[PDB]
Amino acid sequence: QFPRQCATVEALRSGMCCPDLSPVSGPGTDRCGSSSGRGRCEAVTADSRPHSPQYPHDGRDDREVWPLRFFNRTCHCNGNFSGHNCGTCRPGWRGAACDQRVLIVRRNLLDLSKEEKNHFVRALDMAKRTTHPLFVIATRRSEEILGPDGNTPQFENISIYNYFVWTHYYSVKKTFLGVGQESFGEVDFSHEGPAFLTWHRYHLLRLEKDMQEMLQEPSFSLPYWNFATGKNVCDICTDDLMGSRSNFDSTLISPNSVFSQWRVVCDSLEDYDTLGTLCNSTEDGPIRRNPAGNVARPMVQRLPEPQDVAQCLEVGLFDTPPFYSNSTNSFRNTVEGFSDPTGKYDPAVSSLHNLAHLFLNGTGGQVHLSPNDPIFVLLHTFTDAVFDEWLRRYNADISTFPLENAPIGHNRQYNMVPFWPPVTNTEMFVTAPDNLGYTYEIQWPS
Ligand SMILES: *[C@@H]1O[C@H](CO)[C@@H](O[C@@H]2O[C@H](CO)[C@@H](O[C@H]3O[C@H](CO[C@H]4O[C@H](CO)[C@@H](O)[C@H](O)[C@@H]4O)[C@@H](O)[C@H](O[C@H]4O[C@H](CO)[C@@H](O)[C@H](O)[C@@H]4O)[C@@H]3O)[C@H](O)[C@H]2NC(C)=O)[C@H](O)[C@H]1NC(C)=O
Ligand SMILES: *[C@@H]1O[C@H](CO[C@@H]2O[C@@H](C)[C@@H](O)[C@@H](O)[C@@H]2O)[C@@H](O[C@@H]2O[C@H](CO)[C@@H](O)[C@H](O)[C@H]2NC(C)=O)[C@H](O)[C@H]1NC(C)=O
Ligand SMILES: *[C@@H]1O[C@H](CO)[C@@H](O[C@@H]2O[C@H](CO)[C@@H](O)[C@H](O)[C@H]2NC(C)=O)[C@H](O)[C@H]1NC(C)=O
Ligand SMILES: *[C@@H]1O[C@H](CO)[C@@H](O[C@@H]2O[C@H](CO)[C@@H](O)[C@H](O)[C@H]2NC(C)=O)[C@H](O)[C@H]1NC(C)=O
Ligand SMILES: *[C@@H]1O[C@H](CO)[C@@H](O)[C@H](O)[C@H]1NC(C)=O
Ligand SMILES: O=c1cc(CO)occ1O
Ligand SMILES: [Zn+2]
Repeated sequence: QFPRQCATVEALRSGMCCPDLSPVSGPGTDRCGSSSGRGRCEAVTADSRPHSPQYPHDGRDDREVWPLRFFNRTCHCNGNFSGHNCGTCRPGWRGAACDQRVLIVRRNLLDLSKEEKNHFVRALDMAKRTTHPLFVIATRRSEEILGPDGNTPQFENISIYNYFVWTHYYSVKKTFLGVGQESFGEVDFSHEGPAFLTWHRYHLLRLEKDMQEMLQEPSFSLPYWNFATGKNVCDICTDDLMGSRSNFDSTLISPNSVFSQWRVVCDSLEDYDTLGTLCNSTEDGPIRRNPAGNVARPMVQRLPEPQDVAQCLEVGLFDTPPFYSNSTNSFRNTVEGFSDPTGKYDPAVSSLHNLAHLFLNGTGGQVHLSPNDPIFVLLHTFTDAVFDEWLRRYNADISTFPLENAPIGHNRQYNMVPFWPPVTNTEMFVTAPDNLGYTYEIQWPS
């Protein structure tokens, strides 16, 4: 979403988000660290290429041509500075000059020490309770964003973790068209298309970046969850990590885990999609989780088996036409889990990433809420581990990532919605260690 600095009446009608870094000649003096050699407020490049015929409503919703319905110039940082005001570094660099390289390691959560496990859990929990220093979320569309008075912007403060949740909600939210008009849903800016892996890779990056600063711990790393063991049960649903089932309500988490205290954001879509609002920062319900508890749907009562991961890494084309959730022989679609581990599609298969989400039979299984269950974070580091391995074996062959006629949101150089500063899918399409400053301690089947 947007820097608080740009969440103003001033900045919203400038069409400009170029906040100051260190201004010692007053406001306006250091927009993008430009006094130093660091960045320069210039106009945003958006992808303009056409999307799939699937999306009818070009011109009705703020996510299109991101971020151009909000901002027309952003900071473009020079070299390896990064950030909204070019104040930090691009992934894989630190130091005052962004000249010292770094490489953190994401390990399996069950290999972590006793204290490491506790500190991760306590870190997630602190991220849930701590107000994001930088981003605030819009609670209304841009049409209503400056308030009734046309002068009180309708943005709320949001916690670090809940921001993570919000950005996911806002990329899947239905397009609202008008009251009484039933909103449009064949629309997904982060799933069922090639951007699924890059959207969720940046998603993790930003949360990791955020938790790193929160903790004052530059080398904190998001551990992963190996869910491709095929077990009957959730081997990370224990009070020492993520919480086991509550003995008083088998659909809630143990009162002996902090996550039993967590309360969700964005669990009122019938409000959002009938009045044209957005998920705001107010929490309500607790997390629901019921691993393997889906009596009605036996094909989602067991996690994927180790060779499934082995096979979906045999699919050598990243994606295939129509670049949608019914793509065949498409690596993205089969890891995302609409194809079976071989590559073949069937309206009935739910494997890998998808089945992991469905297996929890609860909050983590529901698209608009699923980051509320922090298992999400580990589910996806692992999915990002499969992705990062695929790019190692196929030397990052981006040729099959389409540049046009993907579902909207999914063209190769679309800015991933609603990440800020704008970042195109292709900048996440790289081998993470040499480029994004992280790697996975992991060993693959065969
Ligand atoms: C992966 O998923 C895709 C979508 O989920 C699948 O694509 C879908 O295929 C079907 C049929 O092949 C398409 O359905 C309609 O297609 C035509 C064209 O409609 C378009 O033009 C119309 C006028 O020009 C407009 O009114 C629409 O806005 C639309 O853009 C329709 O005429 C068909 O109507 C026929 O079918 C109904 C019943 O289905 C009959 O009762 C009617 O009388 C009529 O004869 C279909 O409604 C669908 O459009 C298409 N997907 C998209 C995104 O448009 C895709 O096939 C799948 N991949 C596979 C299966 O491999
Ligand atoms: C660059 O942006 C400015 C700001 O316009 C705002 O940008 C978006 C957030 C969008 O929601 C607009 O409605 C905002 O007002 C553009 O300048 C305005 O252009 C409109 C016509 O489109 C005009 O009525 C206003 O008077 C203009 N106001 C100012 C201060 O210039 C500008 O045209 C954009 N340049 C582009 C898109 O190339
Ligand atoms: C934040 O979001 C919640 C959920 O939509 C809003 O609360 C609901 O408001 C509608 C009408 O405003 C009521 O009918 C519901 O009963 C409310 N539900 C809950 C759980 O609160 C709330 O209005 C939003 N906040 C702001 C400032 O708009
Ligand atoms: C979790 O699984 C249960 C079933 O185990 C789901 O509840 C069932 O939903 C189906 C389809 O909506 C109904 O036909 C059944 O009658 C329901 N059965 C029971 C026992 O509730 C529930 O919707 C699932 N929830 C999630 C988030 O996956
Ligand atoms: C958010 O909280 C800050 C304190 O960090 C407060 O100063 C500010 O008024 C709030 N801003 C918004 C946009 O809600
Ligand atoms: O991506 C997701 C997929 C499913 C089920 O397919 O639930 C929640 C999600 O976030
Ligand atoms: Zn998702």
